Amino acid sequence: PLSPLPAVARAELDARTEREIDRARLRRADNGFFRSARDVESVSPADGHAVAVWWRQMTKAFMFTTLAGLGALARDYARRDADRELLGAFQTVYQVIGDDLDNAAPEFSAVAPTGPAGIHYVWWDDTIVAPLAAHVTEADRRAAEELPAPVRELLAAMDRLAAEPLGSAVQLRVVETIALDIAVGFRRVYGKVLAGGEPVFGEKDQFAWIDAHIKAEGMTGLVTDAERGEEFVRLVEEYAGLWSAALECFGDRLT
Amino acid sequence: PLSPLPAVARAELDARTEREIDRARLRRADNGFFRSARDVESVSPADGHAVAVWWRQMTKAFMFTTLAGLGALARDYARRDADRELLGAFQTVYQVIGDDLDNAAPEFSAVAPTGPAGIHYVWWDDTIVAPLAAHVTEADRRAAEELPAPVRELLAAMDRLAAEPLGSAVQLRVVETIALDIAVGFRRVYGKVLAGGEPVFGEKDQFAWIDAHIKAETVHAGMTGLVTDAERGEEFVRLVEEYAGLWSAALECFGDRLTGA
Ligand SMILES: C/C=C(/C)[C@H](N)C(=O)O
Ligand SMILES: C/C=C(/C)[C@H](N)C(=O)O
Ligand SMILES: [Fe+2]
Ligand SMILES: [Fe+2]
Repeated sequence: PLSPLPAVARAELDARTEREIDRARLRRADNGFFRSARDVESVSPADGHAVAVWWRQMTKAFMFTTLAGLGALARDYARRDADRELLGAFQTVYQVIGDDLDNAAPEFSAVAPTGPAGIHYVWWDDTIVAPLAAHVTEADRRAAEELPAPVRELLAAMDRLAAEPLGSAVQLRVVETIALDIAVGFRRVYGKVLAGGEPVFGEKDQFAWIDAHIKAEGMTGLVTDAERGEEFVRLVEEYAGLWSAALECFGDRLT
Repeated sequence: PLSPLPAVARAELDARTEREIDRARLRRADNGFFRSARDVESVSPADGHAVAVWWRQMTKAFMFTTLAGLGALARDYARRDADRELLGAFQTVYQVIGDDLDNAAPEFSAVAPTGPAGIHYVWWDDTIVAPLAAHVTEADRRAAEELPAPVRELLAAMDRLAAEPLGSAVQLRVVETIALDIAVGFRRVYGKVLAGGEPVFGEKDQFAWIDAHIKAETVHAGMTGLVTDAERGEEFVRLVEEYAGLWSAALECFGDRLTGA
């Protein structure tokens, strides 16, 4: 008979993780990616392509590893009796993943391509990466897929969270905090890509993916005893820490 | 580079898969559950309650272990480059799971309760098990929670498929072939449960879980799309054969309970 933690012990867990996202520099003010996406004057097609290829790999990994995380938790609930409040938080994970995988939310079902082309890392690849690729060399395209070390480190932790029953809770809790600021960075940055002084991204609907996301954008409800509460907090710290370092790695490349 | 098998090979796989479902005697005319559901004159509260408790546990594990099997495949896809056809088959599996977990299909959202009360095993527990449970003694309730052996072997094989990248494809392939006949059978069985002289299910809306399933399975008019080489194809067929046989024996167990002496 699994239950979530009591209400006040769960609210205490929400402050500790909000204080862990603070301590990791993931707010709009404190992370170099967000400022750089505002302050930089323009961005070369090679730089913007490389960031777009890294983002494609990272958001692909996030989608598949959060789903694997949900699966790892499904494995547990198959053998125990979760109470209805836990099942409610479980559905929430399934619904949220369904945006990136299926475009469930109305913000996405409008503009997103149908079928697999609307999976968010594919939609991104098709409408951001691909128009930029035409402006860089084959050698640059190969170089961009050799991911930098802080990007590789985040993907490595994502693969570990794919096997952890709280993995999907840890990943969604941190990524939904920062998702809005990331998509705003991208709207600035990819407006500022000029090939021959001319913007690669000129029309409005070239930003379909970025705009839908800026429009669109509790996980503690999946923590069942106080021990799991502590492994939650620990893993968020590690996870926020690596997300910050990889976002900083974006900023260093735009300058 | 990670693609499905050529359409020619996938049709051979699909034909081998229908052969295994035939050999397992899961078809409408084959399986003792469907026959018994047609034939019996009445069903006792205790017998119907027991089959419902068994079904609650079976559809719960089916939902969770298919989702877990989908998670297993996602782990692989995180580090490979699945092409669009694979990605389309992966989307489909996620959508079908959403029927039981979130009532995604409009035939279910039309009638199901919202939130976790609408998860199909919970919904069944609330609308089928509970009113039967008012008509059985506490000792009979406890006894029904002791799952017979063929039900336990099926649950255990579900647990094994929960880790297999092919698991969700295997479970949906078999279950989507028999779901209509199962739902039809439940409709007949629970239509025949009498308590005083009174039907335990005397109002149309009490059948809403079953009728919704019957409508979803009817109204609608593949999984081999997730197979990426010959070796996975052989494994697929082999696991379908195991899993189909275990469903058949578990349904035969329903049929035996409804024809007890
Ligand atoms: C905007 C940030 C995200 C992680 C999006 N959900 C995506 O699709 O990349
Ligand atoms: C009718 C058979 C099924 C597996 C249904 N999907 C259910 O929820 O039990
Ligand atoms: Fe997204
Ligand atoms: Fe169902």
